Parts: sequence; C-alpha cells; structure tokens
Amino acid sequence: KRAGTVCSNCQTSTTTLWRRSPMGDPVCNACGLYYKLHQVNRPLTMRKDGIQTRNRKVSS
DNA sequence: AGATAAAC
DNA sequence: GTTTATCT
Repeated sequence: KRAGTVCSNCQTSTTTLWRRSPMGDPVCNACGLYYKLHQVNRPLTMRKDGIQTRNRKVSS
C-alpha cells in the first residue's frame, strides 16, 4: 500500500515518517523538517536508495 | 504524527 | 551549525 509513494521533494520511496502535504504531496519527513529549518527548499543530496540510520537514541 | 536529542 | 532518524 505505502509502496509507490515517491517523495515529491526527493523521489525517495523509503522514509522514516511519510508526511502527507495538504495540497496532495507525499514528502518524506526529512524533506518536511528541512523545509522548516530554513523555510526554503530542501536539497536531497543526503538521501539514498535505503533509509539512512545511526546510533538510535539510547533506549533509556 | 509529531517531537526530541543525538550525531555528522 | 545543521540535519535526520528513532523514540514516544
């Protein structure tokens, strides 16, 4: 079902938080957050073919 | 979903 | 300084 949702801002098919834009533009959360960071576009030079990950927040 | 805090 | 992914 979620498969096919290509991020309208970085064409990524795998995202950690699929955010749906009111106008009708499914954009991976990363594109949404970056947009607020500078209230401008969001370069997808950090995206890849698989969701990136790192030392997840310690499960305190 | 949204927020946080961590990590680069 | 900045950004994103994971957590709740």
